[PDB]
Amino acid sequence: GCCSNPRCAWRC
Repeated sequence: GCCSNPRCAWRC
């Protein structure tokens, strides 16, 4: 996904 990467905390 993207929250699966710590650069995407804000939204997934």
